[PDB]
Amino acid sequence: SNPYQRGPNPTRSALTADGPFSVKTYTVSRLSVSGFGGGRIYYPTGTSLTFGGIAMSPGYTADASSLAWLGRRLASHGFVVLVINTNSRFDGPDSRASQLSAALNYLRTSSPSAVRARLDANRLAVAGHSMGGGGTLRIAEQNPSLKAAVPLTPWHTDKTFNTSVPVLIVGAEADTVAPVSQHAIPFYQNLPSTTPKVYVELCNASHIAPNSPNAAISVYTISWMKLWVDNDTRYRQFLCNVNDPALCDFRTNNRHCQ
Repeated sequence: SNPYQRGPNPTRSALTADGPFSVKTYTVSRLSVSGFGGGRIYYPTGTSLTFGGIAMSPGYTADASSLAWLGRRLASHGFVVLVINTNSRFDGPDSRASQLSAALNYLRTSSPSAVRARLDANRLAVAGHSMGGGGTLRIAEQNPSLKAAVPLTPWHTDKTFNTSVPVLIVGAEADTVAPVSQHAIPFYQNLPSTTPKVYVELCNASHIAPNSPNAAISVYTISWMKLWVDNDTRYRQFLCNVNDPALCDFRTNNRHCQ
């Protein structure tokens, strides 16, 4: 009865490793696209189902390769994921928002046949690291049809995003690049009270925590994407009355548990 539901009934343990789908990859050359610097698509194979799309942005100086682990992790749980490179490694967060937008358009329209075969273009979300997380907040505001947004250790000079798109922000307690009280926390607090939102802060973690496999980032990112991209209420268990020793801050307006 949920036509977007994929994969077995989840356990926390299952969400800390690659999921039940085999993953194929497709390198998107910078030359082959406009509006962004290419990147890589991670998509399920050996399946006759379709999945929602996620576009993901790395941060300042970084490229898509840094977040490959999370591209594979999300795709393996049943998503078409395009991790972008930026036109310039120095692009700021509002530029990254424009480039995520171009990437979603390409994903739905000009990606390979095999990729569009596995894509439900009606169900799209965004995530990103650092300035890529600032661009995640900005594109959410610009594209209300997006199902979810997951800024990871986000950085932006703008602290207020007027988005209706459900947002889960991951902060890192020992982040010195985008300190939580000046970035992650105000982003969360300044989002509309009517918008479903969650803030989680990683204990014993720094700005670079999203650049390598991280059990907590995997659990909360997969769970938020599942709940909102797939309407998969089985993932509420990870998001509702949580007691996670990996988390040092948990905040919600409780619009996601019912």
